[PDB]
Amino acid sequence: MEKLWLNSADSHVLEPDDLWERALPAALRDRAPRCVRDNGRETVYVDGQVVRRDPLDFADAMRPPGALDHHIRLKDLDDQGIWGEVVFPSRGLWTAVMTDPVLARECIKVYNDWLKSDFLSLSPRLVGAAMVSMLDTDDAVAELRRAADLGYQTVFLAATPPPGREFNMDVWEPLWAAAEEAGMTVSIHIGTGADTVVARGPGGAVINYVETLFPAQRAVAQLVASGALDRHPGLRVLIAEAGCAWVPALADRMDEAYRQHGMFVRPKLSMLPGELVRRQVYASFQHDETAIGAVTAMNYTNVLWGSDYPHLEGTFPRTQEVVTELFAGVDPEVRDLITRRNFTDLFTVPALPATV
Amino acid sequence: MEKLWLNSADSHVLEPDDLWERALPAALRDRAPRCVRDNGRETVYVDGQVVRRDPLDFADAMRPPGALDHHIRLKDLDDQGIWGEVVFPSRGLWTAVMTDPVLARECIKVYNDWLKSDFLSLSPRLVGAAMVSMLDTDDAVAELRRAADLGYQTVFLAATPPPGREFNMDVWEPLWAAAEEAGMTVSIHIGTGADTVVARGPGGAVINYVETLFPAQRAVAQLVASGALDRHPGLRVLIAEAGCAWVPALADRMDEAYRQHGMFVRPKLSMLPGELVRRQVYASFQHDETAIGAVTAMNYTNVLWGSDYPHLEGTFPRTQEVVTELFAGVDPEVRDLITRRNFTDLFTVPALPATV
Ligand SMILES: C=C1C[C@]23CC[C@H]1C[C@H]2[C@]1(C)CCC[C@@](C)(C(=O)SCCNC(=O)CCNC(=O)[C@H](O)C(C)(C)COP(=O)(O)O)[C@H]1C[C@H]3O
Ligand SMILES: [Mn+2]
Ligand SMILES: [Mn+2]
Ligand SMILES: [Mn+2]
Ligand SMILES: [Mn+2]
Ligand SMILES: [Mn+2]
Repeated sequence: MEKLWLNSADSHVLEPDDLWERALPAALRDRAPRCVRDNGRETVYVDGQVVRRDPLDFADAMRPPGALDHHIRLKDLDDQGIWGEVVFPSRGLWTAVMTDPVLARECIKVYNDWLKSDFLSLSPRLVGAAMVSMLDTDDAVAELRRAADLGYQTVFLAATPPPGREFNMDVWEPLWAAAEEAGMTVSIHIGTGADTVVARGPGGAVINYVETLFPAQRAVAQLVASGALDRHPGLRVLIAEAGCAWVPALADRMDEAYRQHGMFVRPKLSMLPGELVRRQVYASFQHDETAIGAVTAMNYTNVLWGSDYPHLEGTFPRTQEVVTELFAGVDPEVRDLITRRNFTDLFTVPALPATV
Repeated sequence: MEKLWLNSADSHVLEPDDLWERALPAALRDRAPRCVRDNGRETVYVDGQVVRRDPLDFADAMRPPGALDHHIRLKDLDDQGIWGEVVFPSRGLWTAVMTDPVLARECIKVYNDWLKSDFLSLSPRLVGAAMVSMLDTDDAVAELRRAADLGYQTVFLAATPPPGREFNMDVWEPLWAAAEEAGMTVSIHIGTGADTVVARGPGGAVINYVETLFPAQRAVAQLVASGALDRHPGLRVLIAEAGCAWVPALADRMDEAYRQHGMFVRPKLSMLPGELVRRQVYASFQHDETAIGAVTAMNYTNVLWGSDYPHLEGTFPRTQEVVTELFAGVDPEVRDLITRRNFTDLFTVPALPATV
């Protein structure tokens, strides 16, 4: 009771520099994501493409020792008063901008085996997101099925899929089925599948942070409007790291178009966009007070807190100071929904007593 | 079963077919916007370009008489219970996709002259939005000042500005300064400027209605992050026809970036993005319940209601029934703020006679 015990729907693991070096067949090794550290600069390379350049200050700001040592991660969880934590890739996210299905498939296979055998094995508190090919449905289905057998509870998809593979297209249907069948949550994490540095004028850093929402919103719109959620009532989707309050907003906007633009709408839905969102679309946030508002005043109950451990955008190391001010004066049942119960609906971890 | 007086922050006027033909030199008059309704299709010509080619339901997408007859429209106000109403262009919006600064400047003049002479003359319950050039700053300032001497209260800007004229750019500063001086509200209406992203697959109607939000969210982010509003505390902005609940969501999103990515953030603001949003950014809606949650639960008081007469996505003929459903068991001080007082803070109309 001397801490508020949280479940985090969002965090990242830094992969071993040599993950793909050691594990891939030799024909693919050089093409895997690798990095050069020189001057103040870390340049990431993927399959003959510079994909990212950061200064070492910011690169290493996201690299506290818990981001590397999984034994320190757990000590940081305890320290933050965090129990459950979903873990998303860092380096493996660049699989989502690969143009070669074979390279992407094999890199993903390597990541999924490492994450389960060398990280998730340390504690049942850690729930892992398995990657699945953004490029080929048969590769993604095969990997999700293989990941389920291994006991994975959720797959990661990039917010921006490859060209012609928008989330409303038929190509995704076999994956939505497999995911529904397997009981498996689809986690779409923002800032992935495309270049995140879109704006370069005055206000660039705030503009770009905003630009990452558009694919998230687009993704919900494509999954609702296409009927994908409607055909798969068991399929539940987590928009991770997008904030929350835009989700009921978008529920209203798709309802207006469904009702007033009825005559141009294809396909028809068994219920309204708003109902599909409120049933099956979850979303995570770190600091956003609007996230409570969406629950109390907009009937959007699918809100989950996340540390985004250990990015700057996240709460670490001030998790307790942050959640304490957010939920200062807030109904205990809503603090519990947002911080604990929505998590345990999506993900299985050992149950804290809700009594303590 | 009694009605209630509302102000409306969004509606449109259909300009005369011959509007620019009759008023422009030879070098010009053939290149101004031409709508053509024929064979179940709506086609729009601008400066040699087909800028739209949309299907029409010759059955269930039929236009209200009052769009086609400006005296049937004022009857439609009285019937719908609407006192003040902001009026935006229809065909005139096409000046914002124009590439020729001369065609744009001169069409804007023809429009601002006509709308005052022949439409706003009908009733001072009408608040006209004057167009100003999206292409040249000197020409945008000229026409704003001219429109102000003419008594215009607000200038229309397109959501998507021309390439290289993003709203974070220094090219707009003269126009912001002039808008503040003039005491003129800046109204950014959505679904205007060069068509950004058209979706083509399943759910296209619903996806395309969501797509038009992104230019608006982007526009607010550009104006907040760039210091435009911070440097101009008397400049006010209305986002017309985008809904509302995403605005506090975007305040939070921008505060997370401002606080957690302070090192990347240029320029600095005198107060947080969310403060500038809550102080200077207004947003309109027609049907969206979340618009009330934004006021009651997210401390966003800059919500206005609009009819969006005569568009399908508007409330006609059910304005009163819609507004009755929305405000059922809602503090009438909030009904008053959203339906009347925000309107009278932005706009001047004749005093509404008291009832009982
Ligand atoms: C492990 C990673 C994954 C990922 C990409 C590389 C790293 C890390 C994160 C990060 C990126 C982590 C911040 C969250 C998130 C979701 C974003 O995308 S936030 C948007 C990007 N923000 C930034 O790059 C930092 C702010 N800086 C900028 O915006 C620009 O560098 C500039 C300030 C405009 C300078 O340009 P210039 O005008 O001076 O020429 C992720 C995406 C994720 O895929
Ligand atoms: Mn994250
Ligand atoms: Mn992050
Ligand atoms: Mn004909
Ligand atoms: Mn409108
Ligand atoms: Mn409209």
